[PDB]
Amino acid sequence: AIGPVADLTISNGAVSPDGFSRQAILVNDVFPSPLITGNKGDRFQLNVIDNMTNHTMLKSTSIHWHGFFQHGTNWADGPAFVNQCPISTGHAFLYDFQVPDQAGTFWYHSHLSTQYCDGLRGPIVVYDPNDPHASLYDVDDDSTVITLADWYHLAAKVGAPVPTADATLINGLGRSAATLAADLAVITVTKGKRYRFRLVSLSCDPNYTFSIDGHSLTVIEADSVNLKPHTVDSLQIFAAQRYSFVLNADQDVDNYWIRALPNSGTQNFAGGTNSAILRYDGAAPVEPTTSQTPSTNPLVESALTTLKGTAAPGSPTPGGVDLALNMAFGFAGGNFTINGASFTPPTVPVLLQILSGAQSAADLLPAGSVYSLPANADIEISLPATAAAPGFPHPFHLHGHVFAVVRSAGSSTYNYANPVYRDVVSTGAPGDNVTIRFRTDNPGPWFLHCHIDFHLEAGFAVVMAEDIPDVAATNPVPQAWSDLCPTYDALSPDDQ
Ligand SMILES: *[C@@H]1O[C@H](CO)[C@@H](O[C@@H]2O[C@H](CO)[C@@H](O)[C@H](O)[C@H]2NC(C)=O)[C@H](O)[C@H]1NC(C)=O
Ligand SMILES: *[C@@H]1O[C@H](CO)[C@@H](O[C@@H]2O[C@H](CO)[C@@H](O)[C@H](O)[C@H]2NC(C)=O)[C@H](O)[C@H]1NC(C)=O
Ligand SMILES: [Cu+2]
Ligand SMILES: [Cu+2]
Ligand SMILES: [Cu+2]
Repeated sequence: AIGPVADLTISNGAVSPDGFSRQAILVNDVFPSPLITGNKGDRFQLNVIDNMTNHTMLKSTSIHWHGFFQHGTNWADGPAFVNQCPISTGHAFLYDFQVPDQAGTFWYHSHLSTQYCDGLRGPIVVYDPNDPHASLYDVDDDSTVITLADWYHLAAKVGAPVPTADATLINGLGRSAATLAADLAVITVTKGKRYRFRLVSLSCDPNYTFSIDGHSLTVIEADSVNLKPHTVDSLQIFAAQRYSFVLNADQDVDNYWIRALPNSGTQNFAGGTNSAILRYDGAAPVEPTTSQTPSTNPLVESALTTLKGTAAPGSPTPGGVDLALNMAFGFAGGNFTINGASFTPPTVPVLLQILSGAQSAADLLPAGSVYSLPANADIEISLPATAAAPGFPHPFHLHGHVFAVVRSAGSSTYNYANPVYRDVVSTGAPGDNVTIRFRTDNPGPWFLHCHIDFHLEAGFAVVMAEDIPDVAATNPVPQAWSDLCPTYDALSPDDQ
């Protein structure tokens, strides 16, 4: 409803999305953060004006535009100390990038520490005027964006270091155990109409098993990739994932429960917790009294495929790529590790490091956390789950790319012929060996890490330094970008 050219003023204030008041982060003075939209191929110019004054939730900030490849604008990608130094309070910074060849549902959020959990996170839709699925629905607008999110009554830096959510928010609203009368989100449909709902997890941690009483969901997009349509009666959505699904509002006029059950915290719907309302025009303005029927047709990610049936890059056999990497997870010192190394943010961001003359992964800080990738190649990366990295299933996100999921969680099989592609994947439960493949078509340092934010805070990340020799030439930085670091580094710690 704003964008692709817009100011995003970031500030602190009180919010009560579950009827409990707490300080948090506002964007353009509202919580939850407003929807940004654009069309396929647009240039987004988002001027992030940082007016935050609360050091507990961090005064500085950095925004990631989740899903966008940022080709040639890797400086705009957002992650703090990888792609930029944070914007300092009292200053503003323009993200100016383009979205050639991508359309679908995205989102943005702070990518500094666990700040996004404090409320800096909103959806983004990039519409396709020739969407290949346009004929499947009648309505696709601001009122068909559905966000899911976890909500804590204690700030990120105030509660336990891996806290339990007090409430699931759906479109920024929901109930906790002690605010059972708090207002529910209502999503309205007219009988006979077909809806493209764009579901996006802004979660900092839980995954949600999502369903809508008495309705089927035809899933047609996953993480901004067009799918063959695939009807399900429920879907599990991990932190940072998006699905578009067509809902045919063909049921009787009534209220139906929308259900979003987290894998942790409160795991029932007593008193309308974990819920929002799907209201048909004409139905009473009251809660649903509908009942969950067992899901007998849940989304299975190995059954999803791309609209085009695109093969995985490389050749259809394990290790059939230019470079194959294995990410061995562990945990010690109260830090997550990958291949023995815990990510600590470097003081010089990784992008600046390459621009300043780093030539190799070995040069790049932090040591042991950065992988050099060859240019113009196929890569395979295995992310095998283990009990040594507690809080599994961990959802891993690759910045700057879409990837083929050759092997999904809960499956034993490898599909190279027509696997789903997406950009956030569950790495599943011990015994799984989630395996992804992508092409190195995008020079620059790209974060690969766990989208449980409390985990990335605890080191659960690596940097893919893609095509180092071409990073500087492919990503010319604007002067405002070059100015972020000296300004940041001048801050006293209490102002960070
Ligand atoms: C800055 O943000 C923090 C975190 O939101 C606020 O922390 C609160 O602190 C009070 C009193 O110490 C506690 O009773 C609350 O439980 C905290 N809230 C949260 C969400 O954890 C702090 O109040 C904020 N500062 C200002 C000046 O508003
Ligand atoms: C998960 O998959 C990866 C990728 O196939 C496995 O690592 C390979 O293991 C084979 C057989 O031992 C070796 O030849 C290679 O050295 C490994 N490839 C790479 C890129 O390291 C990994 O061992 C699997 N893990 C589990 C637990 O099944
Ligand atoms: Cu993200
Ligand atoms: Cu994790
Ligand atoms: Cu990230």
